[PDB]
Amino acid sequence: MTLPAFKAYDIRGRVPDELNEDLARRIGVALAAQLDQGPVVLGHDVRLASPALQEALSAGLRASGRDVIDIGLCGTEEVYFQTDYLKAAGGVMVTASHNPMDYNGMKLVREQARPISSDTGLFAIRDTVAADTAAPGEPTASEQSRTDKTAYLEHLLSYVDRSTLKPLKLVVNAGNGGAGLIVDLLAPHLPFEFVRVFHEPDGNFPNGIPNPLLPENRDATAKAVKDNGADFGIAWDGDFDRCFFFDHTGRFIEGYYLVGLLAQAILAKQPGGKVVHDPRLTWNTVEQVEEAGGIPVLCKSGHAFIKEKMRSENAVYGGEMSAHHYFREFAYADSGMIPWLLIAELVSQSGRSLADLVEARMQKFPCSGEINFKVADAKASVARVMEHYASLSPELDYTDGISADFGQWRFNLRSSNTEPLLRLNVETRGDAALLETRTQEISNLLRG
Ligand SMILES: O=P(O)(O)O[C@H]1O[C@H](CO)[C@@H](O)[C@H](O)[C@@H]1O
Ligand SMILES: [Mg+2]
Repeated sequence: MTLPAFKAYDIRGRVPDELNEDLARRIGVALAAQLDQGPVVLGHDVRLASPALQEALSAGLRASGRDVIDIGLCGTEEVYFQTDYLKAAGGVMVTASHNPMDYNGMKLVREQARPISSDTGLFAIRDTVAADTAAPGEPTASEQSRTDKTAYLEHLLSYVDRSTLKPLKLVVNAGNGGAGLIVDLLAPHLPFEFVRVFHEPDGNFPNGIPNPLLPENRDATAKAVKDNGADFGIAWDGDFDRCFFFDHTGRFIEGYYLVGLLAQAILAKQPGGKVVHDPRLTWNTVEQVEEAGGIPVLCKSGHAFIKEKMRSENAVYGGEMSAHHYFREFAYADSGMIPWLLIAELVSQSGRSLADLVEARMQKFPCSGEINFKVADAKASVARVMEHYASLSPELDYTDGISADFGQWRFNLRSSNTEPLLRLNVETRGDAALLETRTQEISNLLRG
């Protein structure tokens, strides 16, 4: 047995048996040993248990001679921004994301908010913690509280020309996570008319744990949009590093289409830039990026792959279909705030609704949505799919699972690196009927 809470990208488990204040304190001790010189930024989400896990992190860190910058209740992206902006040695965000009520977790970064993942420190942290039986030392460094968000808010606003913004009517749905705080601090500097839904942070989640992808949660933002004649609606996950868009009809916009949209928005800022994208769904992104004068860069999905690739390529923007958007100027980190500011600016400047901006693209490259299969034998199931399609001679690429291009349609089939699952994505060249028959044909094969 190894500590179950240590995953590929972060730490998450049930408190107290998979994650607790003792483990959190040991993690702080262990993280001090893994970072270069400098202070460590700490932050936490709205969960009731999160501050105590932060305080243990801080105690272990300061017992190890690390100055601690407590930035308080915040979104994950604030930890990334402050870690990089303040030139810290690293940062930890205590966040349970959309795990159950009795779960919590941490996301860890080193200098310039570079991810710490299982193969880049996180398992080395785990191994140290698992063998650490030492007595907790006492503090030999200080903790300072740094709640000023001015630098962060100014950074967010710098992505748009505020004189070109229109008084759009925007539904905002923090899901009782933490996004409402940042919306409200931005609001005085924006002309938008906000319709606030599930706005107050409440770690008891009276309206459900924040997760806009679940249909009942999706419909609350949809309803608010349609009922209020909003221009569009934005919903966030709890630590708001993910945002989700609803057009003026209340229709949720599948994340695939936000990648090409945001890339076109950004490439009008940065001519000729590179855009990193994942291989699950591609054709639209590639065409929208080239059409906007940029260069698309294919990259294995997963935030740490995306971020490393953006760095090596100097890519201005990176987008994943699963509602993750990374920005070079934002320390190559993801933000749940930059994207909607960019979209609001695009609608304001173009005179086009969010619906119109994506409508033709969704018709031209219709996609299945990511479809998950839990199966008895992932390898055997994947082979059953590949054998069935072999006689059609698809063009195959193994960048991230299997990508098979048949000409008028393609799919990607992946093993998740964060769950024991197979994940299917299918798209076609403007053919809804071929999309359905091929999705069902593949689905039946995987379920075989
Ligand atoms: O499909 P996987 O392996 O479970 O990866 C998912 O989690 C990553 C990190 O959040 C994301 O970066 C991925 O894009 C995806 O959301
Ligand atoms: Mg999140």
